[PDB]
Amino acid sequence: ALPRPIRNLEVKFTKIFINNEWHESKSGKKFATCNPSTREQICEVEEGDKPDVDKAVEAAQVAFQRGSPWRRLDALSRGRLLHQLADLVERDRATLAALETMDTGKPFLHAFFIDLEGCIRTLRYFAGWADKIQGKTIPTDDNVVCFTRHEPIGVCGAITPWNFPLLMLVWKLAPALCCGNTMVLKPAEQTPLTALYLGSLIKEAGFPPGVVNIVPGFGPTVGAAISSHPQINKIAFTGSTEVGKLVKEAASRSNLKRVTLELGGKNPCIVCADADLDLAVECAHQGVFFNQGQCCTAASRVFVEEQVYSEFVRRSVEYAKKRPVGDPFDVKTEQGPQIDQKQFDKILELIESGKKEGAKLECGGSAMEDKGLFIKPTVFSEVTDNMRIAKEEIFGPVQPILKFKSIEEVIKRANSTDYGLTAAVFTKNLDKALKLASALESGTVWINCYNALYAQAPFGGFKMSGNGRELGEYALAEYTEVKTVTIKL
Amino acid sequence: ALPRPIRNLEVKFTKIFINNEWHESKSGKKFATCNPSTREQICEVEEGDKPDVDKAVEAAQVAFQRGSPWRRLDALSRGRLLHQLADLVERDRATLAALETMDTGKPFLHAFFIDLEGCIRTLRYFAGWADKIQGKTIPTDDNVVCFTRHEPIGVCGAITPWNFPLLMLVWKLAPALCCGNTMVLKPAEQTPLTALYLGSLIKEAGFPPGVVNIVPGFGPTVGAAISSHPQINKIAFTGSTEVGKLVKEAASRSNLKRVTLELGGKNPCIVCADADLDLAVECAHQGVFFNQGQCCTAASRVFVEEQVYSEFVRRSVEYAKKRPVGDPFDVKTEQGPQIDQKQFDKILELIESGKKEGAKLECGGSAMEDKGLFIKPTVFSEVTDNMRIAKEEIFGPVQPILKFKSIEEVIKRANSTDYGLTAAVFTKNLDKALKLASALESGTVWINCYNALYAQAPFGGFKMSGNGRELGEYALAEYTEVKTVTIKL
Ligand SMILES: NC(=O)c1ccc[n+]([C@@H]2O[C@H](COP(=O)([O-])OP(=O)(O)OC[C@H]3O[C@@H](n4cnc5c(N)ncnc54)[C@H](O)[C@@H]3O)[C@@H](O)[C@H]2O)c1
Ligand SMILES: NC(=O)c1ccc[n+]([C@@H]2O[C@H](COP(=O)([O-])OP(=O)(O)OC[C@H]3O[C@@H](n4cnc5c(N)ncnc54)[C@H](O)[C@@H]3O)[C@@H](O)[C@H]2O)c1
Ligand SMILES: N#Cc1cccc(-c2ccc3nc(-c4ccccc4)cn3c2)c1
Ligand SMILES: N#Cc1cccc(-c2ccc3nc(-c4ccccc4)cn3c2)c1
Ligand code: NA
Ligand code: NA
Ligand code: NA
Ligand code: NA
Repeated sequence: ALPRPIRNLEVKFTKIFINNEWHESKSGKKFATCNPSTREQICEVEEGDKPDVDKAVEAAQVAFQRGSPWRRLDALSRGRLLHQLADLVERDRATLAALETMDTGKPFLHAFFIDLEGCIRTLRYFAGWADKIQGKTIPTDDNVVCFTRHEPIGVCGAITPWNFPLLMLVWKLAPALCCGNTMVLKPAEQTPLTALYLGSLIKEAGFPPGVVNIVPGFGPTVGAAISSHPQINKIAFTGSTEVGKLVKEAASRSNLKRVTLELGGKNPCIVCADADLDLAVECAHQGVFFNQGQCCTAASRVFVEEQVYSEFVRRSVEYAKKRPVGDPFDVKTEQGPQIDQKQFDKILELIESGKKEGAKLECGGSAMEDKGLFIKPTVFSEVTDNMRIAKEEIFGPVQPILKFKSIEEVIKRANSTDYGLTAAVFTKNLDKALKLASALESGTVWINCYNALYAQAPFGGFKMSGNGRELGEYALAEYTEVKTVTIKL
Repeated sequence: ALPRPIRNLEVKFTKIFINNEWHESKSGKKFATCNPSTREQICEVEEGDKPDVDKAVEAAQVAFQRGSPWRRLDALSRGRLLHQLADLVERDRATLAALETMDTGKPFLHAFFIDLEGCIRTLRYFAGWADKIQGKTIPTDDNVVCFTRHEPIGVCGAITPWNFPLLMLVWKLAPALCCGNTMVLKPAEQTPLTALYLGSLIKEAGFPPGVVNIVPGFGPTVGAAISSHPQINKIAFTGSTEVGKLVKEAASRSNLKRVTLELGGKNPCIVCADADLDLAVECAHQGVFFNQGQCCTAASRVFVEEQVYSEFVRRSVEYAKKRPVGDPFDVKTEQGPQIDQKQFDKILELIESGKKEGAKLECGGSAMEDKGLFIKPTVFSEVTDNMRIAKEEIFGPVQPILKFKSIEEVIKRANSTDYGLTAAVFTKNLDKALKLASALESGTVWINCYNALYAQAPFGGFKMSGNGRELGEYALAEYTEVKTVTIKL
C-alpha cells in the first residue's frame, strides 16, 4: 500500500537545537528556506553564527565531560538509544519524507523509499556496532602488559549538502554516536528542516542533553565557525571539493582536528562488449539521470567497447525518451526540479559547450518550460577525452559516451582523472570484471549494478574525492582515537 | 664483548638518491652537516630543491605504475625484501651507529643499543605484516557479493627530524614499503647521513629503482615541495607542531593527500604516593634526561602527590647530579651535547626563565663547559601550572616538579594541555593505575615504566600532538586505501 502524499502539513521546528532546547539566534537574524518546485518560500529558520556555534560546542563538551550521563552509559545502552531513534524515524517516516521533498523538491516517493530507508538502515547498523567496538591486547615481552583502547574522539562537527540532506546527516551521526561522541551539526542553508525535525526526534528518544546540537546557517558563517573551532576534535564534511579543501585547511590551521571528507567525482561507467547491454544501458541511464543527476555518485563518463558502441548509443537514446519528468509528488515521476539557478545555468552552458566541440547529440538539450527547473534527458555520442563534457563533473542530466578497445586502455583513461569516488563495470567475463575492479583507482567499484549502497560496506573516495570512509565498520575509525597502555611488572 | 667506537671512519654517501643512483643537486648547491660534540664540520651534502623532488617523485610514480617490477612482486616477496634490508642494517650496524652519533652527538652506545635496535625490530615487524594485510568480505543480500581491498595509497613523502633521524625514518619506511608503496624521503638538514647510507643499503638489498628516493635539503625548499606536490598521495611528518600545521594545510591546499603527523607534547609524569619511589625517580629521571632531553616523549611536567613530594624531589636531585655527561663515543657517558646552537641557547634561556619565575632550583642551571654543547642536568622544584617550565615543551635536561592531592585533580591538570603524546603513571594500586590510564587524554600511557616503545604497539598523539599512528598494525591503516567491490548477480 503506497502511502498517499501529505498534502499541506506545517513546519514546527525552526530554531537552534542545543541541550535539547530550542533557541533564537544570538543576533536574532533569520533566513528563509524555499521550495524548489513551488519556487516560493517554504518557511523561516533561525540563522546561527559564531556565538551560537560557541554555545553548541560548550554544550557538547559538557555532555562529553567525564562522568556525564552520556559517558556513563552502557555500550549496549548506546546501541539501544540508536535503535530508539531509528524507531522514531520510522514512526514519523512520512513526515520526514514530506519535509525532505518540500526542501529539496525530490520526489516524495524517492524520499520515502530511498532517503528514509537508508537513514533507518544506517541507524540500525551502527546501533549494532556500539558494544562491539574493540581494541587489542598486544604481545610484547614476558613482564609487560600492552593493550589498546579505542576511545571516542570527542566533539564532532558535521557539515552536509542539499542533495541528500538527512541521509548524509545520518551517515555521520550514527557512527559518531555509537562510538560515544558528541556533535555539532550544520545542515545546508537550502535544506535545514529535516535536520531540526531529527533533533526533536533525538530529544524524544532520550539522548542526554548536549550530545547532539544543531545550528543552521550559512557556509562561511556557521561552517567556518565549526571547521576552525578550537574545541572541536573531529569534523566530517560532505560537499564540493573546493569547500572540502577549505575545511581541511581550516582544521589544519586551527587545532589539528581530524577530518573526514566525502567529495565529488568524475564517476566513470565502463561497458564491455560481452555485457548484458540492456542492464548496462539501464544502469547508466539511472546513474546519469537519477535525482535529476545531482548526487555524489553521478556517472559523468561512459566508456563503451567498440563492438557494441553504436548499439549501446542507440538503446541509450531509446531509454532516454521514456523517462518521466513532472510533479515531484507525482507517482509516475522519476525526476524533479533542480536545487537553485546556478546549477541549471551551468548545466545548459556545458551542454552547449559539448555540442560545440564535436559530440553528436541525440536527445533533449533544453528546458521543458519556465514553471520550474526541469531539463530534458540529454545523450551525447562521439565524445573524446579532450572535450569539457568528458573532463568536468557534470552534476546534471547528460550522458557523454566515449569509445574504447582495450582493457588496459580504458583503465588508463578512467584513472587519468583526479577523482575516484565510484566506478561501474558491466561484463559477464570473470577475468575482465576482476582485473578492472583491481585496476580502477576508485573507492567503490560496482559490477553489473549502480548505486548499490549498503550500511555494511564502506563508501568513500580515492584521490581528491575524499579522505576517510563512511558506512561499514570502516566509519568507526574516523570517530575513535587509539590509546596504547603499556604496563611493566 | 661490546664493540668500541669506530674512531675516524670517513663518510661515503652524501648525494641525492633516485632510481638507485646517486646524483648531484640540479643546482649544484651543497650544505654542511657538522658534529655537535667536536664542533667541527662532518661533511658536505647535496642541497636539493623543487626540481630534485620532482625528479624523485617521477621516479617513485614510475616505480608504482601498474605492471612495474615493484607492483608485480608478491606480498611474501616484499616481506623478504624488507627482511634483507634488515639483515643489511644489522651487518653495517656499527657504521650506522657511528654515523648517527657523529651527526647528532648521541652517545654511541645509545645509538647502537637503542636506535639501531628499534630500526631492526621495526623492519622485522612490518616485514612480517606484508602478506597479512587483509580486507573484508561483507554480507549484504542474497544476490550480492561485497568485499573490500586494502591497496597501496601510492607515492608517500616522508619528512623526519633530527632527534631520531634513522629511527623516525624507519617508522615510516617499514609500513609504507610492506604495503607496496613508493617513497620520497627528506631527512632533517642536521642529520641526513644515516638516511643516505640507508639508501645505499636499500639498493644493495634489491629494491627496484624508484621505490625509495631520498632528497636531503632544508624544510622550506625540499620539504614544502614534497608536502604540496600534486603527485604525492600521502605525507608523513615528524617534527614540531607548527611545521606540522603548515604541512597538513599545504596538503589540504594541493591535492588532499592523506597526512600522518607525529608532533610534540608536554609529556606529563604522574607519581603517586604508593609508587616505588626508587623506580619512579629513576624512570622520571631517564624520561626527562635521556638523549639529552631532546625526544618527542620527554617528560616536561612531573606531578607528585604531597605524601612523597619532598622525598621525591630529594632523590631526584641526587640522581640528577650523578649523571655522566661528556664525549658521546665515551662508553661511560649517558648525556652528550645538545643539537645545534639555537636549541642550546633557548634551553639555557628557559632555564633562566624558570629560575626567574619562582621555581626552586637544585641542579645545574648553567653550561658545564665549552668543549661541546653540554648542559648540566637541571632539576627544578615547587613549580606550578602557570610557569613557563611547566607549559612549554622543554626539549632538554630539566625536571620541573609539581604537587597534587587528588586523582581527579591530577587528571584535570594533566589534561588541561592542548597536547597528548604520552603520559607515565607510577603506582602500585590497580584502581588508580587503570583509572588514570583511562582518563588521561594521551596517545600512550606507560604505567611503572617510561619510553617503552614496541614495534607492535601504536605510537601517536591525542589532540594537537598528532593525527595518525605509527608502529603496530594501526600504522598499516595510514598506508592503504580501502576500495569496495560490489557485484550483483
Ligand atoms: N566554485 C564556484 O565558483 C561556484 C559556481 C557555481 C555555484 N557555486 C556554489 O557552490 C555550492 C555547491 O553546493 P553544495 O552544497 O553541493 O557544496 P558546498 O561546497 O556549498 O557545501 C555544502 C555544505 O557545506 C557548507 N559550506 C559551504 N561553504 C562552507 C565553508 N567555507 N565552510 C564551512 N562550510 C561550508 C554549506 O553551508 C553546506 O552545508 C553552491 O552553493 C553553488 O551556488 C560555486
Ligand atoms: N622561526 C623561529 O622562531 C625559529 C627559531 C628557532 C628555531 N626554529 C626551528 O624549529 C625547529 C626545531 O624543531 P625540529 O627541528 O625538531 O622539527 P621541525 O619542525 O623543524 O621539522 C623537522 C623536519 O621538518 C622539515 N621542515 C621544516 N619546515 C618545513 C616546512 N615548511 N615544510 C616542509 N618541511 C619542513 C625540516 O627540514 C625537518 O626535516 C628547527 O627547525 C628550527 O630551525 C624556528
Ligand atoms: N544505507 C543505505 C542506502 C541508501 C540508499 C540506497 C541503498 C540501496 C541501494 C541499492 C540497493 N539494492 C538493494 C537490493 C535489494 C534486493 C536485491 C538486490 C539489491 C538494496 N539497496 C539499497 C542503501
Ligand atoms: N620498535 C621499537 C623501539 C624503538 C626504540 C626503543 C625500543 C624499546 C624501548 C624499551 C624497551 N624495553 C625493552 C625490554 C626488553 C626486555 C625486557 C623488558 C623490556 C625493549 N625495549 C625496546 C623499541
Ligand atoms: Na531551499
Ligand atoms: Na596489499
Ligand atoms: Na580512587
Ligand atoms: Na578520554
